Amino acid sequence: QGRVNQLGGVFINGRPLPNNIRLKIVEMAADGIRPCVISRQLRVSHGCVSKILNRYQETGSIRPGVIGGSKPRIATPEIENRIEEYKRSSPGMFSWEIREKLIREGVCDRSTAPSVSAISRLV
DNA sequence: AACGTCACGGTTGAC
DNA sequence: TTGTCAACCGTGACG
Repeated sequence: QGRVNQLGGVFINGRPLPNNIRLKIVEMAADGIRPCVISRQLRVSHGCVSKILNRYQETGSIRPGVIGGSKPRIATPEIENRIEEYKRSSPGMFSWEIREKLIREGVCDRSTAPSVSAISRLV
């Protein structure tokens, strides 16, 4: 649902500014226009202008960050939780040792056991 | 008067 | 299939 900000600029709460506006903020910055002017001219909150400008400097892109989705779980299951729970053995507790404890405890099978390398990555 | 930073109420999508 | 949840969003306000 489209809404209006204090400066009279249209925006959708939760969603990124449309590309046409993002593109314009950057064009203006390249023209030597001060950020505060871009704010009043385009009617975008200055906090937003600042963000988009700082991001263009870091990433070199107009496009917004990646929204939504689940981080890839290569080392999937509650197993990950069990590996963190092994915070009592922690120091000295080798990567391969963890794999063995995961098997005799019941949480993991011999066929479905994570490689010690993967556990190193997770730990 | 300019602008860096962040809580807030919000939406999204990979698994 | 439907739902969970951590990633991001822009505004508005503070310093």
